[PDB]
Amino acid sequence: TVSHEVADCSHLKLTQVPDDLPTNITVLNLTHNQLRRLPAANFTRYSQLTSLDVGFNTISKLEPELCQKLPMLKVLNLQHNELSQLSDKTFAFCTNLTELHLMSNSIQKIKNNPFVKQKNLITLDLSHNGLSSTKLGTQVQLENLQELLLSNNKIQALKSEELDIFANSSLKKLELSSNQIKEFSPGCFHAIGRLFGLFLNNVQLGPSLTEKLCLELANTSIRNLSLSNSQLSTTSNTTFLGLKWTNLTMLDLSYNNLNVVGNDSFAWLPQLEYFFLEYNNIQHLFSHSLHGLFNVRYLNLKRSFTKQSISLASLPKIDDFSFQWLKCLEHLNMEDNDIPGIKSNMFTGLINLKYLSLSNSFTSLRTLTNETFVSLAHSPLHILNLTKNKISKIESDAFSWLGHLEVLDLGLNEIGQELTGQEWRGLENIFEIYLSYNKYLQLTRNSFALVPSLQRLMLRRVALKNVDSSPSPFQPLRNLTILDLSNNNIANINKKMLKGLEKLEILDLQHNNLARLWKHANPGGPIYFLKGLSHLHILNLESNGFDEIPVEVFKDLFELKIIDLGLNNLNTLPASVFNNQVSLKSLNLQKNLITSVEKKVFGPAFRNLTELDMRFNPFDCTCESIAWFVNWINETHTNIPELSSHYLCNTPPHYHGFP
Amino acid sequence: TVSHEVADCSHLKLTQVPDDLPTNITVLNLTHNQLRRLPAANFTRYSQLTSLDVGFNTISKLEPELCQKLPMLKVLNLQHNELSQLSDKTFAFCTNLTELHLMSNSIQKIKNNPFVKQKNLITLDLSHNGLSSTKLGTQVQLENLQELLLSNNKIQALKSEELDIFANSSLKKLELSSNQIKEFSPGCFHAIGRLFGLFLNNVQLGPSLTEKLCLELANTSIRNLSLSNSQLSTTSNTTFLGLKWTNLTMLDLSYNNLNVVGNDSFAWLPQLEYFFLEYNNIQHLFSHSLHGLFNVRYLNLKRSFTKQSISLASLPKIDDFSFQWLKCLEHLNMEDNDIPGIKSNMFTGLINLKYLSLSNSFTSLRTLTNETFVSLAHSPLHILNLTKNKISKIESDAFSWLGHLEVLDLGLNEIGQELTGQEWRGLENIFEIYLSYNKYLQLTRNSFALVPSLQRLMLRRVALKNVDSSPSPFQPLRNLTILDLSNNNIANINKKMLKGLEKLEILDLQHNNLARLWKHANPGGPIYFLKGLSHLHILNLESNGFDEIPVEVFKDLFELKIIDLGLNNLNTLPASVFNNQVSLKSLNLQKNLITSVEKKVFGPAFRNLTELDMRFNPFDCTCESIAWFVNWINETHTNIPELSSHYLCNTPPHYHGFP
RNA sequence: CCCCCCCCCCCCCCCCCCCCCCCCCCCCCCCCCCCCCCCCCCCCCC
Repeated sequence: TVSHEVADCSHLKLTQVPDDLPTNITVLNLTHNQLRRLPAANFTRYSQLTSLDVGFNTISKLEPELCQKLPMLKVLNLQHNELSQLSDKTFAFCTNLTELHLMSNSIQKIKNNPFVKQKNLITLDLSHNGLSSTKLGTQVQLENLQELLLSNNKIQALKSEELDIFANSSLKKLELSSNQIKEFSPGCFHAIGRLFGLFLNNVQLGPSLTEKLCLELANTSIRNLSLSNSQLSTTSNTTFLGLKWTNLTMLDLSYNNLNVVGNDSFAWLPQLEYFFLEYNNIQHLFSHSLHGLFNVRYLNLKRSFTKQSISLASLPKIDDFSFQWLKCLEHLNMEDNDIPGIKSNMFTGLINLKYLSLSNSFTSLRTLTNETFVSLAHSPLHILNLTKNKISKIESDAFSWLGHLEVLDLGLNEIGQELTGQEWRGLENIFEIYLSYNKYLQLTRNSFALVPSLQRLMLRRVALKNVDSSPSPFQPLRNLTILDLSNNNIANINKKMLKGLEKLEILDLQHNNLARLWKHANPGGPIYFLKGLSHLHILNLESNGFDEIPVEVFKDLFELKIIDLGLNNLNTLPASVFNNQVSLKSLNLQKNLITSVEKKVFGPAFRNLTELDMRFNPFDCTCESIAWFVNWINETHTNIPELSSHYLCNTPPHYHGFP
Repeated sequence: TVSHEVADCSHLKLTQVPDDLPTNITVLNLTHNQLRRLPAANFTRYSQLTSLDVGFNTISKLEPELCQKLPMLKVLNLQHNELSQLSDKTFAFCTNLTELHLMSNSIQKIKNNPFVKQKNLITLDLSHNGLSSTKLGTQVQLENLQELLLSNNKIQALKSEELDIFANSSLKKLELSSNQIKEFSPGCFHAIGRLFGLFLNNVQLGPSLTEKLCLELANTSIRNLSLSNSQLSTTSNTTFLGLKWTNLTMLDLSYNNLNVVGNDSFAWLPQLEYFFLEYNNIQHLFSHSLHGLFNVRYLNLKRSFTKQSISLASLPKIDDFSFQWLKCLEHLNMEDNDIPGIKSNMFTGLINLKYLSLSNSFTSLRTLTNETFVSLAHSPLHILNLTKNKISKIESDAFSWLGHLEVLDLGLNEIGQELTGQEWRGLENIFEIYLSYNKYLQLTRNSFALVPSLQRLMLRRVALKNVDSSPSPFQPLRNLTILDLSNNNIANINKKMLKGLEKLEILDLQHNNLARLWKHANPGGPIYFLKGLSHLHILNLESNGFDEIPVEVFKDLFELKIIDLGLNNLNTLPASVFNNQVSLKSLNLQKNLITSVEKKVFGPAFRNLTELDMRFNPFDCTCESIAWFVNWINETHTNIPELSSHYLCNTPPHYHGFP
């Protein structure tokens, strides 16, 4: 049991408490053990404990003397025990506890008054118990109790007198999840002095019982009310009438299989700010369905509509001016839906929208016409997600109405076209554009001429074509910092492609075909496309098939810190190639054909590093090529993973396999 | 001008005849030179010449004294000269010549009698001349002349008196190709004593002029008659009436753009044995169209039918019982056609067929039903070709009627199915089966159980599946000698796949994935699937990705002569692996990772060879690994191509690039 | 004999990620052949 400040005995197969520990220990963890009983005679030495986790054990019963030896104990964790018997003296001397977790204790019934003797308890948990009533005592106690759990119990009814013991208690979290509760008594929730949160998740209520609960919850200080997986199939206008007299701010209806949402149902929630309806089966949405929610600031509709069926083609249709009431909506999630498309008035009325997500939200939004996003003209949208919508074509002025757009994601689509440059018109504040994993893209001389403020440009695995045009397509991108052109099988690159991009920091060119551009036999000479990038930090050149590196390629990367050259065919490197890399930190040369590591080339590179990866290289165990390398390895501070497992010699055969 | 027995001066830019040659030279070749004139005063030394080729020169005129110095001259080759003037004395002293080629001499008119003085001439050529008449003299000469060319001339008519000089001459080949001849005179061909062959290729005759020619050719000893590219658009029953009185055996109508073949047209050729109709545009074939050809032994119909057109879908249709008259047909070529398919009576009546080719002959023969080849039941067919017919499915008993089939070719198709084994039923005499370049094949335990006599089996690039069944699919193939399983990406092979195939000689397994089966870390041990093949001769294992070879793999290949292991990842080979290869002749190890060549492993292999290919290997210039190799290279007889260009050292760097 | 609670260990299935090897298709470049066209120089014939 290793212990420097806290003691851990997780999965150590301990049966009895250890007797050799420092006296000043604060936390004693004995989880996942086989302690049948816990005598208090062995806790004389341990008198400074604050947290005592004895969960996941076979403890049957305890004794009052246990708390005598722990006067400063604050956490008494008894998760998943066999403690099914409680008495007044069980927690008598214990009064400074701030947590008492008793989950899966198989407690049947609270007998008289076990929790009276403590008053500073903050959190109490009784989940996975056999309790059938919520009574926890006779008189009033647990004044400072903030949260209480009763989930996974056998409670069938809630009586007012059962919770009368909390007449002066502020319950910030009252869990009643997974309870077979079907009856509500008048004034049951009014017994609690300060009620802030309810969680009736996985409780089969139904519209009638939900309406009764809403009526019973009227005129209280409730703040959060979650009804997840409540089997709330249908909603009526009077279902949430009782919530009018409250100040509810967060509501949840997730996984309720809500077949139809009623008309003007949520008119009684003027103070609602957070709304959750994900994973539902709404078939039709009415214009006045969302009436009265003019204060919500967060709406979640992930998979909130019914999925398409070939039997009837029942596509969930959203009526026009549906969101005209959500004036204060600022975050809208609508992923994993099957909406037929965007109409001329689908998003009208959203005057505060800031984040709209439509990932996999449409059955087939193949063409982005200039009138597709007309409804978002008055929405100051900043981040728009359109991934996995099977978009195949983008027309001119597609995003003309999104003047405030900053982040645009069009990846994971089938966008196949040529960027004429007018597709991005109207994006005066765009910063990041994602176009990776498309069908095919064809760049022109003015593909990005209308987005001079762009900073990120991801074009990974998009089959780039005509990137070697005489005018560089990235010339207008003066503020570009991150550029990704990987997995495009790029073959020809002009030497002026990256000219003028002094602010470029991360450049990815892995999984391309640029071997010919660096060979000295290339007609016209080697292509030096890595000149002037004084601010380059991360350079990735994996799987480019390079056979030789010209001497003056890295002559300008003074601020380079991470350089990747793995999976190439490098065999020999010219001397004085890493002198300019005075701030290098990580070097990657795995799976190459390097045989000699000399201080002529790797000297300045290995001046001071943090990572080094040259694992799968056929090194040569010779005094003129490996002596300096092993001498540097002997005394250094750089981290070399798998140094003795993969840095192996191949030649000569006398030293074949020798590290 | 190198010369050991004959003299060659081809493209040597010679202007005058050389004067330093052996006297006993027999052949003097001066082709492609710039000899303006050929004086006979320089031929005093050369008196033993037999063949004198002065073709492709600028010779203008000759003198009779030239033949005086060459009494034993037999070939006087004067191809492509400016000799446009002839006289009686030009070929006076020349009498022992057996060949006189005068093509492209720009001869306008034969004046009086230039060919009288010789009588032993055999071959005479006058192609590409400006002759307008066939007169070659006044009296009769050239008694022993066997062939004569008049192609590419300016002849417009053929008169009987023009060829009267051959009253006692046997012309075995009379070329009149590319002649604008439009008039035929009576008795023109009867002047020649023995006429055996005519070649009117590329002569625009037409049906009427063709009929006139046939009438004029009646009652002669003609044997071959070719009318290739004669613009014979249409044929009538009376077109070839005149050929009845002859004994014609070979006829040609190739490239005639024959739109329609007449009914009962060829009834006048009872002795025809060879028939050519390739590259025609026949649209409809009648049942009685081929009547009277009961003696033809070779029919060619390559692209003899019109191609399909989307405008009208005019697929060339063949009437039933079309070939019922060709009783003696033994070789039928019908490639590059667009026949809709095979009917129930397409090939009925062919009782002597031995070779049927249907490569790219059908528009879409997708399914080979059991009734597809019903017409071939009575044909003793031996070789059948069905390549490039886009066959996609084969049913049971497809080849049940082909009991005499020996070679079957089904490659270059889209055959995708699983071989249940009944597809080959009825092939009791099959020897070779070609199935390469199909869509996908799935083998079972009894895929080839009905073909025990098979000897060749090509399955190259067919995407073989389930080849690793517990019963080897090749078990019934006891007589199998050549097996091809390359380019199938085979991954798993059982050790008993080739058990019982002692007669296997050529085995191909290149472009597969068998690296795991030979690694010593493979669960269950390495797979020794090359045991018992004592008669194996050619072994091909290219691009299998092998990393190590178990010692006892080649312990049984005593008769192995050619072994291929290139394009693999071999780095080191265990000692005593090539001892059993006592009859090895060719070793291939190119593009591997071999670094050391030691006599422990390569000793017995290099005992006596003819070829060695270890070019693109990273050798190691060390006294313990390359000294024996270079010593063996210094004194040996094996052919090592590109020894000084690609056998280069890579390590140590002091000897980097040194051969 | 029954219903539950753990700790340890051994298997089965599914999903995700990564590595090795290989095939097919396509892209970039180079080389070797065949055909056609153009241009330049020189030598002849009518």
